[PDB]
Amino acid sequence: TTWFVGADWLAEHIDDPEIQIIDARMASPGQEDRNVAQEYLNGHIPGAVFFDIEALSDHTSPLPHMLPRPETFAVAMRELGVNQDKHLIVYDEGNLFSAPRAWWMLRTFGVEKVSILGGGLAGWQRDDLLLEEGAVELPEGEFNAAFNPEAVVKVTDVLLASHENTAQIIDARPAARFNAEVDELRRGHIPGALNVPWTELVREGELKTTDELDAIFFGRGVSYDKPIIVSCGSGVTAAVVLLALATLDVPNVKLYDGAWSE
Repeated sequence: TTWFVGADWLAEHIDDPEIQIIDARMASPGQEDRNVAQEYLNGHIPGAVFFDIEALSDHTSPLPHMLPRPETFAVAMRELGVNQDKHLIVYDEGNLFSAPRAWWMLRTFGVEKVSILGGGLAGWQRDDLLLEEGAVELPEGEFNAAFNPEAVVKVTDVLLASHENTAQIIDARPAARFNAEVDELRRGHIPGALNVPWTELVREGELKTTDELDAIFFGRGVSYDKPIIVSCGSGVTAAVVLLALATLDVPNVKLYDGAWSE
């Protein structure tokens, strides 16, 4: 199974009404030197509305990029004019750093069909398709509160897993960050956590090949025999490991949104 779509196809459907494009680009933290929103205005796919993962996080939380309430989301999604019942196509810069997160929230919050644009934006320009400028203003889109609990685990449920190694806990952070201590656990990671740098599943704006993934996981100490939980640390890359496993058809993979009440 593949969750991506090529530019060639997206272009041949740029006008298709059952489709809607979502620009999910965003800066990596430690880069408040960027203005992702602006960039969007300066250039973006035609029809794409800005999905600001940053301004969609629960700000109440001490921890970053926390999932928002199902209603706070439904508001945002409605102003932003996104329609919960169309086939959504998500995309980011081309680094596949945040499209997975966006894709995941949209499904976690009730959108049945959601795909990611292969190669993201950079792949789009490479195919020499033009951009569109300025803010997009569509009407309010149909989108009411919905939520799929089976997508997330609690701090509690992760406590068990980690305790009796009943579920494998994966860390998407990059090696160099897995053992330092610059985020807030053992050496910065959950006890028993297996490190799987998301970057190793990415090949220019999209996931490697089934086999390439199958191998990366195997050589990282991951079996498909017990369940997998992926925790969020690098802020948002976690979703990439999720997507990569979903592509391998692994079932019930859950995202550990971080340690916060409820």
